[PDB]
Amino acid sequence: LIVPYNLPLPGGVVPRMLITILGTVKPNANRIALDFQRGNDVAFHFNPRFNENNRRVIVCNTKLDNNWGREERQSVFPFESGKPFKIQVLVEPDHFKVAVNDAHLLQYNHRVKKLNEISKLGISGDIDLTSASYTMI
Ligand SMILES: CO[C@@H]1[C@@H](n2cc(-c3cc(F)c(F)c(F)c3)nn2)[C@@H](O)[C@@H](CO)O[C@H]1C(=O)N(c1cc(Cl)cc(Cl)c1)[C@H]1CC[C@@H]1O
Repeated sequence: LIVPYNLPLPGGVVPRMLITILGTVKPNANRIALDFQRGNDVAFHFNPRFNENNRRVIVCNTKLDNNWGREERQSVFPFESGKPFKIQVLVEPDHFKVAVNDAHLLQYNHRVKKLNEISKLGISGDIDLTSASYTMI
């Protein structure tokens, strides 16, 4: 698929919804972003950074009224330049749970409460996107 890519989430998200993003990281990747949006608000921004002060970090945040909130950062970094990945975002009642390549990575508590209005997933950055889909577990 072509990046950037928008995946509609009609009627938003619900607990037990498993969103699977498959792709390959580009060989000289700098950044990747998943943006779960409620209109212009970003309920959940998931942002692997490959070279922030010569380190790799996962930055997560929410954007409300076009303002970024308090970042939640994780140094566990499962992505590798040039390699195929699977990001799974499992919607739970109180958080998003992220697993990469079938290993738990992080949880992000719901700041945006209206899950049934989080109706788009934006996928951007330094990937070849293979597929973006969801199922109910
Ligand atoms: C560059 O801005 C990022 C935010 N971001 C990333 C992308 C993005 C990522 C992709 F992978 C991608 F492919 C793409 F197309 C677009 N779009 N927006 C977004 O990642 C946001 C997450 O908090 O961080 C922003 C940030 O870099 N800072 C920022 C942070 C806070 Cl809280 C407040 C403020 Cl005003 C700026 C830093 C300056 C000093 C701050 O530490």
